[PDB]
Amino acid sequence: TFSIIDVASDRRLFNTFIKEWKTKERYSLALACEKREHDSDGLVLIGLSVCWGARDSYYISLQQVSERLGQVRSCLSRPGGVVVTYDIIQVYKTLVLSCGISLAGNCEDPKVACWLLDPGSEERTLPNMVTVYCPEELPLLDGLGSAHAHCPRVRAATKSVLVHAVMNHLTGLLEKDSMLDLFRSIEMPSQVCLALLELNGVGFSVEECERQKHVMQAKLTALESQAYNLAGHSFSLTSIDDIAQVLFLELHLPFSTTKDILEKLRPLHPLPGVILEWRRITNALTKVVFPLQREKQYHPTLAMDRIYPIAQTHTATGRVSFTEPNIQNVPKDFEICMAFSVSMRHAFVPFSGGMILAADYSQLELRVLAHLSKDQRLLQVLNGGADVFRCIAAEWKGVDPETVNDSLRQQAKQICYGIIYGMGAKSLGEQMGVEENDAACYIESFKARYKGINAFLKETVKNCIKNGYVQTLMGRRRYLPGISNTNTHIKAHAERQAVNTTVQGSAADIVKLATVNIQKRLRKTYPTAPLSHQHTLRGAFFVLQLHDELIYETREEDLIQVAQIVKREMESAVKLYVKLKAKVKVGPSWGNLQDLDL
DNA sequence: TTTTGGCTTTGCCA
Ligand SMILES: Nc1ncnc2c1ncn2[C@H]1CC[C@@H](COP(=O)(O)OP(=O)(O)OP(=O)(O)O)O1
Ligand SMILES: [Mg+2]
Repeated sequence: TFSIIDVASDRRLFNTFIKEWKTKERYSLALACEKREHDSDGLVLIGLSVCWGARDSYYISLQQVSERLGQVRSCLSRPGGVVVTYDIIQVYKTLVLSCGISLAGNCEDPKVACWLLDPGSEERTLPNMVTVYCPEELPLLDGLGSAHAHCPRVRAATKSVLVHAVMNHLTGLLEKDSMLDLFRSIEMPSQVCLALLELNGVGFSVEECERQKHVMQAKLTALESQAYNLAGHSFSLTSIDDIAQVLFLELHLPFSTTKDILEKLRPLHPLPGVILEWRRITNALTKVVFPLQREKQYHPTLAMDRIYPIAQTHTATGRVSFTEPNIQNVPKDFEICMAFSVSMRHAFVPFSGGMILAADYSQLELRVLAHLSKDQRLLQVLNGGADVFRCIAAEWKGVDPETVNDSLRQQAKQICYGIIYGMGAKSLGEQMGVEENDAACYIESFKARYKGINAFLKETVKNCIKNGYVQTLMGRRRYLPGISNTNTHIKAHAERQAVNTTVQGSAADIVKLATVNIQKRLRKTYPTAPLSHQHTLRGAFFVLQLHDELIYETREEDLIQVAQIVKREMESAVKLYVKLKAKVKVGPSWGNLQDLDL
């Protein structure tokens, strides 16, 4: 009983369609687009299709317009008024870039619901959903175009009807899992915030990147000249096999030539040191500067180059990642003798007259573990301002806690997180530099010093065995069917994944809730500012996320007002038995952030 | 096959 009604055919018909559209609590939306590239509301975007149920879809044609566009803008922007769209980020971005309509209100997406049902599953397309969840609409799939031809109006109407049908079985599957309130309050606003982040982009100064690239090229020239001096012949260094032959075959001994093995050989003859330096710098050149120099787009209104990341937001533990040129993977500051500090994060500058504001959670997963495990000792350590990764390193090495190097603190952090996430005695011995027996004794002392952590690990494994899944703080469930396998290795891996999911998913939920709260409070504080840089410079813009940090671009007169809001919201996102401490750093660029005491 | 998450196996960010 599939029917299409062209409401944009009569003035009275359009008026009445608007009248009973504004009164609907839930509706599904789809867009019709032609074959174009980056949009127009009369050339690329053909129109919209709206469905309320019963296989009846209403199609609005934006072709040959101001009156109908205004009515559609009034209906879509704060009409319940829940709008259900497939790929909410794509739909939001397309609407904003084509007709300047921002989806204000409650949004829903069957992709997010399907991910909530099983985070470890594969990202299924809309027809793949119809075959599984709602197979009664299988005949309607004939009409969602093909590989060659597709009618935008018919495809849009069919997509709207299918999406409405799917988010009527998905909303019932999510109610029995108690994830419905979580879906409508945390995940969907997080998707809207990620869409705003993608629209904003992050500034990127080519002038700084050019200087950095010149420095790395000069360093490669110097390193190749030095290495050829040690060998006397001109051999290629990018091929691992080239190092494998001749080099380290008779000169040295352990061919699995990686970073870890040659690090132990670094105190010896400095040939491995040169190779490690060359490999690090070459990897940086290949994977950071070159990919980032081609994906930049010149924003004319801001008169600057920006990078627009693409959020992935379909992960096992709820962590939010990006696509191919991942800005989150940019290496931090390192040193080159040449000394020169290669700050690759210094190339990400804000607009003309702003500062980068990054707020970071202090030991977020440690505090989540303290709250979950009710461990008194670690909880009382994380309420007095003493750095856990510094005191642990001081006790392990014997030095004073205030005289601990940053490199030593990172090692203590790695050791602590590994032992929490089930790192074996052999791995701890190989990493911390002691024998296996001493590493096992250290693990035993760690578990007998924090009585709550061991009990939490055991109880989490037992509950994963009992229920077959692990539930985070907000209620997100990850299914691990390998927790009852007869294979010891797979069972241990499932146990480690259970603990890691239980902690990391809770941390990610806290981060997402903090992001949503910050966006709401910023909108409340600055109601006359653009939502993003593609809408029309008061407030902040949320240009990046580092799975624990929230980087914002804000003006000179708004730095303090935005920092206070961000810190307060990060602290008050959730109430736990531990204190959520977040530190705010403001600077002229991402790589030049200085702590902002406040 | 014995910290894990993301991207690409090994190294960089979480
Ligand atoms: N090796 C590891 N294994 C497991 N989880 C890890 C990890 N390294 C980091 N994480 C997780 C845990 C936390 C999350 C943030 O990563 P940060 O390195 O920034 O740790 P943070 O506690 O914030 O250290 P601080 O900022 O006080 O120096 O990444
Ligand atoms: Mg942190």
